[PDB]
Amino acid sequence: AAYKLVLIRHGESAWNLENRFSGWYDADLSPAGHEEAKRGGQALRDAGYEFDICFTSVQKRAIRTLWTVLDAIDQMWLPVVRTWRLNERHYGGLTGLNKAETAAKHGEAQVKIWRRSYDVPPPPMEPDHPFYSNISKDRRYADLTEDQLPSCESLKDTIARALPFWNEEIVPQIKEGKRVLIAAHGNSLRGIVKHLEGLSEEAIMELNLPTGIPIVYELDKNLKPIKPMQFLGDEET
Amino acid sequence: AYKLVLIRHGESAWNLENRFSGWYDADLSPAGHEEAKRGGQALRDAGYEFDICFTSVQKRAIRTLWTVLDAIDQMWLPVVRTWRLNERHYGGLTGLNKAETAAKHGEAQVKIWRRSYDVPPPPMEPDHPFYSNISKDRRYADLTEDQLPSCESLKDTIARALPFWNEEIVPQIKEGKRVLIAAHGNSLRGIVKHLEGLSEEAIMELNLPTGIPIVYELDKNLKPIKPMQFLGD
Ligand SMILES: Cc1ccc(S(=O)(=O)Nc2cc3c(c(O)c2O)C(=O)c2ccccc2C3=O)cc1
Ligand SMILES: [Cl-]
Repeated sequence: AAYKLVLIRHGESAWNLENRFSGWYDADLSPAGHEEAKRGGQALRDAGYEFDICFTSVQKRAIRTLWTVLDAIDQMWLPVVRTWRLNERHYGGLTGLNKAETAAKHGEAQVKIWRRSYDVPPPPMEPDHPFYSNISKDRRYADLTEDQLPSCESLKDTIARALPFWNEEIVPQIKEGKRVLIAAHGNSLRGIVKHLEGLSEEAIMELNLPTGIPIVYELDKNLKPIKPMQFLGDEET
Repeated sequence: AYKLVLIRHGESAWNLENRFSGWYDADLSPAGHEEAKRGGQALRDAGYEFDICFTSVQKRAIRTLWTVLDAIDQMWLPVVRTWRLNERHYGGLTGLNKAETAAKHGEAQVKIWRRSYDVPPPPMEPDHPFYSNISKDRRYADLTEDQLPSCESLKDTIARALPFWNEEIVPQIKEGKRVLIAAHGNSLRGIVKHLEGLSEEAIMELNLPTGIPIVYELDKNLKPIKPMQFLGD
């Protein structure tokens, strides 16, 4: 096809192991999640992939995934662009809580409701929240307006703030002929995939992208996929 | 009262920093990487914050930067890479050790090269083991014919580094952005010579330490207000 686009979702974080809600909390990769990034990188290397520009979030689990991939394909010299708009979904007041704490405080019914909803956000991260200053006062978000910096996000919100970056910064690069690599998170990449494929809310909520696996799109000049997304790796993976 | 930080990368693999590594894309050795970690460590201990980073397109410099951002927990910073901050291109000498260089060219000519600001080594010819590896590398594909060197005098190196300094780095500093530059001995020589107004002789005698944060305090004219300070224990 005219264009080729590659996505990669970061693997396991240190908080995944604690089964806590990370969201915008900047958890690093676990050793195993770092190895996942190494395997992805290796798959891209074995297939001879070349990029011209890379996009990632401002969260280190994604950024470190990118670094690991560039290292494996010997393209550390590529231009890299970071943006909060590709950050994981903001889980608001749930941030820092584990599974038990969440069901204990809110009940199974309510957590099931948050889980299955496209457009209901979790509770806001208020100023007395233990990670409030850690996230909302981090200088990396200093250029954000009041309306841009979320206290919490529905999946709809996450996608809504990811897609402007896609349209305004990545899309022109692709049409300029640049080969793009995006290293980001489950839900921001869900935003990109929902847009590319014209998926429904129902469909996108049932889509779980695998972690650490290069995801390959073949796009026409209008950035319409010409075939289903392909996963890159050995046969078992 | 601007604050500027420079860092020169440490040891590269296979003793290449003692073999005119130049534009060959040598990685850090484990030890050069540990030097970078110590630098990062010192910057963290002093509570340094940056807003933007500049580096070359050579992986030993880039990995040095990565190691530093990792240690100071600022992996989210914007990073700009440029060939103009590359190491000096040592032409046909690239990859050769001291003995091989003297064997091939004689002590007289090597002494003349060591001491010249403006005499380049011989060009890297098609029979050099790194010729296609470097000249056909995709990262330089947009460089014009005159821009991609076959060899460089120190003068050449500085001449192509300073335009990036003036056009890209200077406006950031004047905006108050706190800049970190992770690069190479001779490109950082270019910057230091411009800042301090050094003579050719002085800049040729200046050997910046590796893996150590080098700190500048600049006035409203980007003129240093005191000598460079080294950061560490
Ligand atoms: C931190 C954490 C706790 C519990 C789980 S789970 O075993 O129940 N699997 C799981 C859970 C959720 C979710 C999920 O996809 C899932 O696989 C959600 O998407 C979700 C969205 C909004 C609020 C809560 C959830 C949610 O709890 C996963 C992660
Ligand atoms: Cl980077």
